[PDB]
Amino acid sequence: EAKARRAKKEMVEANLRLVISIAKKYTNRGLQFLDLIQEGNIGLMKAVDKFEYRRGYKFSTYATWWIRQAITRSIADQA
DNA sequence: TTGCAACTTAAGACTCACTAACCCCACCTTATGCGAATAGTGTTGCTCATTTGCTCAATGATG
Repeated sequence: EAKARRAKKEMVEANLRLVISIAKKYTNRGLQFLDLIQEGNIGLMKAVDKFEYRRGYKFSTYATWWIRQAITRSIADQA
């Protein structure tokens, strides 16, 4: 279990540049920036929880959906 | 001679600036879909308190 968590932390630590890169889009919707980066961090955590590698795709395309889920979810109910 | 307290200078952060009044305008938005859950609300059979109209009931005042 601890080994698996080390792997998952390691992957998240890889994909932070992805999450700020997508985080540039929806900035000025009446919320602050680091709220977006943290929500997106949650979203990529969930995307790590739901990714499989034997599918054969690049991780980012699958991850994108969970990130927009977290962002648009968060600004949606935090209007 | 060399460290060391002591004095001197400079750099930087914070606070702070009259009193009252009147008039005007400008103010802050984009996934879909699905099921599950929940809140709401709808219906109904059934209470509980509260005001009036009214009757008994007696007792001294009056015929």
